[PDB]
Amino acid sequence: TVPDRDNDGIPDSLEVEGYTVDVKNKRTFLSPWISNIHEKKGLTKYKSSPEKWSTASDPYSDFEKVTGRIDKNVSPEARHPLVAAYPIVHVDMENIILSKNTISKNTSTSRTHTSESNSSTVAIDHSLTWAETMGLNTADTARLNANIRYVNTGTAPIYNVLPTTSLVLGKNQTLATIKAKENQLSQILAPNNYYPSKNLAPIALNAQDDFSSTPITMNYNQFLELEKTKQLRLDTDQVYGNIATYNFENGRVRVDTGSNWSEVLPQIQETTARIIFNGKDLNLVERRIAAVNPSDPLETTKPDMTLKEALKIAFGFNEPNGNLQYQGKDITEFDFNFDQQTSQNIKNQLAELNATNIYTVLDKIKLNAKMNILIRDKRFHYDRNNIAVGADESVVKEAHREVINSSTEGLLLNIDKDIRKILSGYIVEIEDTEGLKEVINDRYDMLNISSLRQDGKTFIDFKKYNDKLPLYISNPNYKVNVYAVTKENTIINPSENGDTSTNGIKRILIFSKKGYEI
Amino acid sequence: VPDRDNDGIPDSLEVEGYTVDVKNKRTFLSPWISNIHEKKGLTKYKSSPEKWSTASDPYSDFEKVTGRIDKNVSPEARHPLVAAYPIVHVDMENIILSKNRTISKNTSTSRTHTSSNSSTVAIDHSLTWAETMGLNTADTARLNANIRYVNTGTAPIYNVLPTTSLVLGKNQTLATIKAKENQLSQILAPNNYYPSKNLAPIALNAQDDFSSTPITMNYNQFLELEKTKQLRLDTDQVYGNIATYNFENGRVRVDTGSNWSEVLPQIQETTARIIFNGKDLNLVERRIAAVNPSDPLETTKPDMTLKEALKIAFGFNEPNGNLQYQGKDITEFDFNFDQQTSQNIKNQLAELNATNIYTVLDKIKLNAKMNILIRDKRFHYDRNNIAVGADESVVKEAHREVINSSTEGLLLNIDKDIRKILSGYIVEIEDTEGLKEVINDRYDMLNISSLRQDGKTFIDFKKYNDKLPLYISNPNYKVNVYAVTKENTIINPSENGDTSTNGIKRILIFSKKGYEI
Ligand SMILES: [Ca+2]
Ligand SMILES: [Ca+2]
Ligand SMILES: [Ca+2]
Ligand SMILES: [Ca+2]
Repeated sequence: TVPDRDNDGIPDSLEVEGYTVDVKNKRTFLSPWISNIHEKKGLTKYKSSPEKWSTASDPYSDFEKVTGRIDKNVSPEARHPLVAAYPIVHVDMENIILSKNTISKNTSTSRTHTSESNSSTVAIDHSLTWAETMGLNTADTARLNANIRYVNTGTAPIYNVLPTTSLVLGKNQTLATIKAKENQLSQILAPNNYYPSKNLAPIALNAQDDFSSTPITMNYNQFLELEKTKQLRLDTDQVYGNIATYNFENGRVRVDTGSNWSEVLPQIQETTARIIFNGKDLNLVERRIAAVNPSDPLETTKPDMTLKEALKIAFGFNEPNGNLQYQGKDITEFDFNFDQQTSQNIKNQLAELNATNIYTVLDKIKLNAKMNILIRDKRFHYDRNNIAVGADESVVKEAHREVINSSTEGLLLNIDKDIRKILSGYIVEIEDTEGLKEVINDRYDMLNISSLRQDGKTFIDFKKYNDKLPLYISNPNYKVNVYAVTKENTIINPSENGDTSTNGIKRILIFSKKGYEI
Repeated sequence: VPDRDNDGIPDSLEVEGYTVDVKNKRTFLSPWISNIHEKKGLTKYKSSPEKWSTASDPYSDFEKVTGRIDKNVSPEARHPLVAAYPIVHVDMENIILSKNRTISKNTSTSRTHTSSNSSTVAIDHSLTWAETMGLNTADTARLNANIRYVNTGTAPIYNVLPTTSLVLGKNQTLATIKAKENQLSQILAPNNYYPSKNLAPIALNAQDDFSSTPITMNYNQFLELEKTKQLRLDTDQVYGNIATYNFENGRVRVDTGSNWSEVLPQIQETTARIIFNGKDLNLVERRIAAVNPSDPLETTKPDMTLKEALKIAFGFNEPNGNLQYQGKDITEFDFNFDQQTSQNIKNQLAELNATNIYTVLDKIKLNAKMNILIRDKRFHYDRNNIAVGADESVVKEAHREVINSSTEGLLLNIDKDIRKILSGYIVEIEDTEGLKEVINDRYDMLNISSLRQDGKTFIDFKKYNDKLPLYISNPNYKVNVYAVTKENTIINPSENGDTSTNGIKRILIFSKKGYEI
């Protein structure tokens, strides 16, 4: 006799008005919101669409979510019916091995995003000719082998199936594509996880795998483009598999063949506001929240969502002092970016709000469906793929204030883990009492001089590239300078005319002490 | 309560007028109330009480207006009188040529429509082809291009992908691309590209779908191609199965019972078709449910006037009771009809005793199978109804916004859509008496206008100079910039051996003295 239009578990009125799940005597109770009681217990005030089995358009009912009768791998924040539960899989390549039909360097992959499937970008180690180390003429062709592992940075787990990925050497130069492995992993890939696990062995990338008798080649021009722009791109799709559903009778999560991720994903993308936020580790985290779509009755059945409330339920912002903030960071320490559509909309709101600064009317900005929003730490500069590649000199400098130990063999400093993410290496030089300068590790591939102690502190080794001897300063009246190189300022390859000196580098003074001071 | 077509909405509501409205937070299918629904900015819906889908498409009248539908269906197809279906054509980004010393040029494609979906690519003419490749009378060139699929319709295709053949000349077919079956686990929604514009395109290698035989091209053929520098891409309508809405949990699952190849024919026989190039200058095709007198079941559909169609199919509105599209009055557009449709409207214009269709617009009845072509009057078009040029005044006005000018070039703010009928610019310097020294004086040295990431056009002088700024012997010498419309651009050397820009139709776009810059 109770109204349950969408036929989940929650009665209409409850969803529209506000509700919450509460355990009393070891038993759960789906109660309506009661400020007296539920506010003190610190439960969450949920609210969903009485006409949508899943407000977020995902394979989990608003009931299964809030109630916990769901696959335990669905991310916490996505237990809220306004937060979408779907997977986000991209490929992480750890290192490459090059050779002619040899060399090997480490590679850092980071997930990317541009204003327009999940794509990741690989950065190959430029520090310590490639063409020489291998013996390459304009007639030879190089082969490619790399180690990779799939990464789920979403809010839902995938099971039976694994995505298709392609390795791209430019704008479209596809070197090899990894087939959509049918069911070669009954093992699960859950949110914030690597397959294969970190403690296990990586996946070997050896050939465009439709016929294992054909390696990944790369003619001399291709190879050179790779050397020129030490970087590959991994474009992964959304060919995830079946969804694991909860059986109300025995509570078993089994991989249902009826529910498939490709039946759902399209709907999610069309009825949610996408927000990407790099507050945790400068990594781009993407979340989707359910927003009203004015021209859609069914989507107007969804609760009204404000930008401020989205940030709280999606990424974890809170107001300890009435002031909104992440982890000790006021919302002002971040930067909002929108596509044209959202841009105009937000502007039209700020218009009808008579407000000039969006940071004040944050709880008054309405999120619609299909909105794309980008929040990123205001301290850093960002590239094409929205990756932290630098910062202001006042920032980078300040990041090296704590000088633990000064030595003629190196420096021991305590550096923010945030800042050290944007540094490419260090440059050491000697400055005579009057004018004379002279770089020691004077190579683009020899900035590789900083080691990270597992006790938080960073160590800068001077004598690394200086023939294993400390600084022989025959005159204790000179200066010892240590500059820093940001990813954006760094050179990864000799210029047009094979120049390999720091002479052409933008550096930031970090440490400048005379000889009698060390 | 009657409901013959059995689609949730009752007979009377559909016949007389209804609207879906959200109350507290629930959808209510309400009978249209003149006063209280109008103020709320709601739309007055009508449909056929005897058609589960008035438009004949695979979505019920009820599903459409209630929002209980694959959210990938176009908004205007949310209205029961606007057909929801896919429109797939192939767009080629660039090709490269060689012999079984390789010319790699960029291409531009436009979906065409003359009196199955088809497009037309144009190969870049800007820097001999037959000589750059040592091609002999008994040689053969191989074709290698990059393409993606475009959905310009109002509904998504899912599993399947259309058969499509590349063609040189009138019927010289160089290659045909298979109709991949269920290999496409991705989605092609309306107004989208496949694959996305941040993933590599699709490769055009083999001439057939199985044999590893490259796309070949004999000598005479390669010449023909060099002479016209354009190819045709014909695509069929073999789309996949259809995504259906499950009321039980709201899941959109691809139904293997319902297939677009069973629906399209119906839509095509029960709708009036309107092509309108207003938005972006491209050919946008829409279908509206129109009455078919000979057909009872079809007479069951709401009467449709031309004026109303434009309102619900494209976005036309009446600010001052005057029909218009985003500022441009309805009078600024062409009306073209196939011989059938023409006669019909000529009749109605007699029974109304009017000679100007622009007046009696709201009294013009649309029937099923009508074909209408509405294009912006300001632009010049070709045989395929593609925007190929403009009136000088329009072209000039589009450049009248100079953000900056110097000796290196111009930084203008040109309409991103207008700049689709300009192949390039001719730069020249003028003597105080009248000498004319053209800087980039070659037919294939016109591509000096790039586009910045902030959407501002920049014309580069240093490009086809000596990579040096523009030097002027006298601050009184005028600096001229001309625009070259597609219709007026040359893609090959002239009769003699002339590659100069002398006989090119140029529109003046800039002309400030040396000291006025
Ligand atoms: Ca319910
Ligand atoms: Ca619900
Ligand atoms: Ca009915
Ligand atoms: Ca009906």
